[PDB]
Amino acid sequence: SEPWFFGCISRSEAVRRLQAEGNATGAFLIRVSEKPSADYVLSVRDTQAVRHYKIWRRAGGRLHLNEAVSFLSLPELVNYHRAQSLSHGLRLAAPCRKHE
Repeated sequence: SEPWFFGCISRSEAVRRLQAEGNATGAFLIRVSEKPSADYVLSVRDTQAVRHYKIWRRAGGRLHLNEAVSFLSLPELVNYHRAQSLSHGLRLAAPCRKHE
């Protein structure tokens, strides 16, 4: 259990990160919303390609990638993502590995 918060990785680094051979499906990372505003985006290799998601906060202390997945905080929000694959093509697992 570890997403690896990285708010300094473009949609390119993440795409090549999750897809990389450092994750056997399930990898997930929490970066910053390069497109959105004051939020965080998560990317998971799922089971092959790279899937991203926008994490909208409840302005106060609660992140939710959807209207059916909200959590006081990020670390907690993920915990549920791992167990429930609802808003996720593949229940999270380990942190997105890279090459360095």
